[PDB]
Amino acid sequence: GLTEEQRMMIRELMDAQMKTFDTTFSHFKNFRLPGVLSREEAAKWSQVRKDLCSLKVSLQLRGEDGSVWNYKPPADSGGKEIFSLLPHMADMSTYMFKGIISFAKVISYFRDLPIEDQISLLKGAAFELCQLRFNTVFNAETGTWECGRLSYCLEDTAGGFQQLLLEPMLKFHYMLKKLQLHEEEYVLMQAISLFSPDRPGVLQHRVVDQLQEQFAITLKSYIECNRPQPAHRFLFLKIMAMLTELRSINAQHTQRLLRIQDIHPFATPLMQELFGITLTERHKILHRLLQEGS
Amino acid sequence: QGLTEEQRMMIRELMDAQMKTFDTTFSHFKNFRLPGVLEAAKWSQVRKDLCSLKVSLQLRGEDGSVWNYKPPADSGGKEIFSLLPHMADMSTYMFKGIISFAKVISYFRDLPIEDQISLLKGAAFELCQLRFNTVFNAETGTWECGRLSYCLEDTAQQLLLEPMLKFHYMLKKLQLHEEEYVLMQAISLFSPDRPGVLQHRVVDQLQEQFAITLKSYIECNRPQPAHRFLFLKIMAMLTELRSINAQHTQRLLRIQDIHPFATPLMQELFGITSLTERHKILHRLLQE
Ligand SMILES: O=S(=O)(c1ccc(F)cc1)C1(c2ccc(C(O)(C(F)(F)F)C(F)(F)F)cc2)CCCC1
Repeated sequence: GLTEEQRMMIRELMDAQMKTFDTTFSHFKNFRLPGVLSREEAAKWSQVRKDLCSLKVSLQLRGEDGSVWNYKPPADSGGKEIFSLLPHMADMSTYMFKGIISFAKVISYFRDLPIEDQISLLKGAAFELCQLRFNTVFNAETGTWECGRLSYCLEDTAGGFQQLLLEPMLKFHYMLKKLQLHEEEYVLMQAISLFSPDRPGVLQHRVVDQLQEQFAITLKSYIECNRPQPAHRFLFLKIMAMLTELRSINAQHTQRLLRIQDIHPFATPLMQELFGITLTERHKILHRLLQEGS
Repeated sequence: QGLTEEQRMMIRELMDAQMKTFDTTFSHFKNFRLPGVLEAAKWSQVRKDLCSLKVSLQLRGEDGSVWNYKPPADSGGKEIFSLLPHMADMSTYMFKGIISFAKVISYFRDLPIEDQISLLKGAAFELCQLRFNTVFNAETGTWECGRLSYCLEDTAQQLLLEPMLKFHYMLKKLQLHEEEYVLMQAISLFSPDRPGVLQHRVVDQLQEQFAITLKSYIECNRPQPAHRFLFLKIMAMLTELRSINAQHTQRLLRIQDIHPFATPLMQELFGITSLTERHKILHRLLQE
């Protein structure tokens, strides 16, 4: 079956996932909520509306007491209203990014890298590890991310179905969920994406590339030992292609975030560091979180 | 894994091409036809042509329901053709997957369009059989195609007479890995001697490379000397597959003659009534 070194690798990543992924979102508190009650620059606004409306969600908050608060966003009719969920979205993103930083911090193979390379791997993979973790709480039947007492529900349109799948970020979630991956497979995907030698500012290419290869081999070997079903043929290569697709979604998402941020600033200071909104000097929060213990 | 990095990348490209284009669970095979619920020498040969490849059909609904179809026992008549429209839809679905497979390969993509057509015309049936072998259950004599199953008619060991059936039992017995099946598909796809091929030298060179990669994969990844002649056994299976292919084309053409059933894509692949002009659907599918 799997080697002892492989069984230890899976155990360590799994232990790190459980210690740093709060799946019930119990500690997600003090977040902002939406309120109770030219030429050429108009083309920027045209793209920003396309960027936002495709990612449109309604928010549900179930109280411990049994009560339910529901927020339905406004339909697109002008400016300012389209940005109502952004402060909340930035807060959820920030809480998720902090969990991802903690995940990387507990892993010995990441801990033993120079601080600058820790910053560069985190900068390069944060969104990717966030999407992987969010996929585990995605309900593909209801088009809803189920975050404990918080729920994010995809806004139903006249297009589909077919219209929602036109958004690569949404299609990724349905395509990844269809694979019915195990916790071990998701965690090995996070490890693969985290240890990418080709991220900007990475100096220790060889060490990172060698760590990535062993996570990839461990994944292939895990699949071979646990997936004999004819449903799971080529599962390893499907996962690898999904990771390649996630890297592409990531590049598109960064450019999309900058466009929204350019006309409507919303990004938190941690988000501005990870996304490059204006190495140890330009990433103060990251450096501090990395110096702190877990 | 004692292969060249090139050889390792050649396998990776074929494996990638296979995962992208082989719907192993047949989940996208939908909207197919089903048998309804309701000169003399030509008809004599056609009866012999169909009777041997007789199958029952099983369809398992997601709800748990089972629909089963048993074919008629000759007697007439046009009833011997009851499963052809379904079969034409299944082959057409398989053929589209084979075209997509070939399209993702750099070695194939880099060849002139006319040669892409000629290779696809020559190898389509062969690559389909190779993929069907992977879903073949030699114990139950059934091709397990997701929610569909094609079960061989127990008439009445006598199946071994039909070369198309003997092929599936013999190939299955070799217990090949995915990598070996995909290298088999490449060897068959890149056949230089196919009718209408121009670049014989280039195609021959590519085939030899795939064969050497297959040979090397076997030496390095299989317990030697138990698998001493596995490469040669695979090469004999391919030779037998080529003769099965020539026979199957003649068989399909005889059936078509007296009972037209082939879809437009099948008509182009098999030569049923300027290489781009005589293969319009294929050209479109390769240009997409
Ligand atoms: O390849 S199979 O395992 C296959 C399986 C399901 C399936 F639906 C189409 C193909 C199988 C077979 C191959 C070709 C043909 C036909 O080509 C022929 F009748 F014209 F010869 C056609 F498809 F036209 F009917 C019929 C049956 C079935 C049994 C022998 C091999």
